[PDB]
Amino acid sequence: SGFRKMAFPSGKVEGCMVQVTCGTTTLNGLWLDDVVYCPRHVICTSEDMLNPNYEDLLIRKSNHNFLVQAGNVQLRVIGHSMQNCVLKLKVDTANPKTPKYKFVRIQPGQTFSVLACYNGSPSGVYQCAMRPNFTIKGSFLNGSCGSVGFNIDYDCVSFCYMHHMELPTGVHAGTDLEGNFYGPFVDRQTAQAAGTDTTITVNVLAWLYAAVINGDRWFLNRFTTTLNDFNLVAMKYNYEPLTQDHVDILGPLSAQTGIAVLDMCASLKELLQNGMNGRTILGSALLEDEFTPFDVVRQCSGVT
Amino acid sequence: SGFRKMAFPSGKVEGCMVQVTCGTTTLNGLWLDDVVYCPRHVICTSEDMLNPNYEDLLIRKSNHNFLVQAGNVQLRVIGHSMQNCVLKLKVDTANPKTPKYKFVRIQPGQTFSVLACYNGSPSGVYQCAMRPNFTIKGSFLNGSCGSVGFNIDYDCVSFCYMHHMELPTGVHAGTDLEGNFYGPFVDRQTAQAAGTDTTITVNVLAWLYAAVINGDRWFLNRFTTTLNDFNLVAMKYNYEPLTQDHVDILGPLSAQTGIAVLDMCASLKELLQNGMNGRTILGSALLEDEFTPFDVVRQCSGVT
Ligand SMILES: *CC(=O)N(c1ccccc1)[C@H]1C=CS(=O)(=O)C1
Ligand SMILES: *CC(=O)N(c1ccccc1)[C@H]1C=CS(=O)(=O)C1
Repeated sequence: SGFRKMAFPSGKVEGCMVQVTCGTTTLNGLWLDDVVYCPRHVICTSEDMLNPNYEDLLIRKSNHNFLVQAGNVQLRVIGHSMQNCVLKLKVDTANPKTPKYKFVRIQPGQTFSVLACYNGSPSGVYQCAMRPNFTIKGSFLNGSCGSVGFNIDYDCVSFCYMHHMELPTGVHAGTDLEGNFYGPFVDRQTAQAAGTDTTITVNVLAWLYAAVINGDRWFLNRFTTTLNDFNLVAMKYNYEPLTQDHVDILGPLSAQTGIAVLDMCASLKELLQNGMNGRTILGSALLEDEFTPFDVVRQCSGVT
Repeated sequence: SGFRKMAFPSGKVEGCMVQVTCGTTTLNGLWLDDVVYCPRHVICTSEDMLNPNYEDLLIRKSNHNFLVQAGNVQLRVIGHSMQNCVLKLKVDTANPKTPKYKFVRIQPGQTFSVLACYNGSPSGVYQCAMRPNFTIKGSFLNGSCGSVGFNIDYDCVSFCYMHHMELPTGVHAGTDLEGNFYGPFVDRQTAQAAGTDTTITVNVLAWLYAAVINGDRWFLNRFTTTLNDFNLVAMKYNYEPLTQDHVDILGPLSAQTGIAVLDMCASLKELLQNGMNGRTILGSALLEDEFTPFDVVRQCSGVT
């Protein structure tokens, strides 16, 4: 019993974290097979970052300008290419610690673990979601760029995020591992505001299901609702609209707890309209939206 | 910027997690050098757990009754001893992945990362504190025992906790790695209630310092207080009394933010007496007490 905000073990990803230096700039890189992936702004000064032309800046760079250090041993760079907003550095040695891995572009609402790294040395690990405004609420200082987001399916590391920007509001933007940014963000120090940070309605329902299971049941009510009725309340409270797809995904938890998805929606509705009244659900004073249905099932069944 | 509940990388500890089977019982073990550490209740059925005499139960066991599996390779057991509430299984092979390590008995209020394991396979990792009632608020199912708590100082893993019991209230009890339980708990399925779960006042102040730094400042006030005055409020609200030692420890954060420890105490006092008024500090609707002063400094300076 007990429900915690829980990250995948980072061991498999600690073994891929290297230091990438280009001139004065030193951020983190991901060494998989004979390729090291890092943010392309490694080639930039903080002065370049106001309006960089990466194609032009890159012409001036050579294989030998990119210094890749894995622990206290340097890797020889035998090729470099720009894909979108990441560089791919081909090294002469394949990473002996390369796990099974895929690159996956995640959807908003999806969760992943982040290994925070400075100088290719991991500092800590926490769990995150891709917000519906394509930001993430991270913890990232200077030198934390090229830190990666991942999920783990038994032995296979699916990489979903590489860290790039901190918006003036202190929320975080970044790319998949094909270097395509999540949302309309660009590796440029410009006016970049995030849209409405809406609550991930399905994840809140999952997390309510997790509470019931883990003993916290005060918030169960006699009422039910419809999708259309519940959504009018969701809209008002800047909650993501709930679809039949979201309901289907909550079926397992529905079945396990024998509480209908729409009964639990009616529970949430009342929590939105009436608040918590100074009470707590799973040691939290607000409605947590960074646990997927899949995250609850996993933690409540104990998958390794 | 941004402040997250952050665990140490678990890589160094993933490499010490093995499966320990004795008869039908299979929990997790910690393989360091040529010794595998596990909870002594591995020798028990769930029927033994009502009133076990471990000395007597252990006489019936031999080196060959203890089956230790590291991945898909079995380790040969050449000796076994009981220390307090843990078994130490001497194996013929030393763990090639043994990091630098110490065993440390932590104090209440101190934080540590937990790698949750089932069948010696890590499932996830989260950050915890030793509560002032010598419980921890974990996430642990059946087979999660012998999961370990640790801190990491650069390369040295200090192990502070091995998981043993879930109290009828769904909070968790366990030992240091010398097998001595935190608090008055015993590896016996008996009436065991936790005492008053008080709030770790120093950690709340640290976490308030973390907020100020990270942009959240609404809760700063014009008022200051004394230690004796603040403590009368702490007592009322079941908060741990603040000492000159706690103040001294908050000096670095005091100095960095140029907010006096007693000014910040006056800030907290008002939050206790007036609540948050539907507002949030670092994305949390209540006062978080599972970040040490040291945890804030580390995350706000980016130690690896
Ligand atoms: C993204 C990041 O953390 N860094 C950065 C800053 C400007 C341009 C590229 C990368 C830091 C990486 C190391 S640093 O101290 O040079 C700045
Ligand atoms: C502590 C724990 O998780 N387990 C346990 C239960 C009873 C006695 C000793 C250990 C589980 C370990 C594997 S299990 O399924 O046999 C029970």
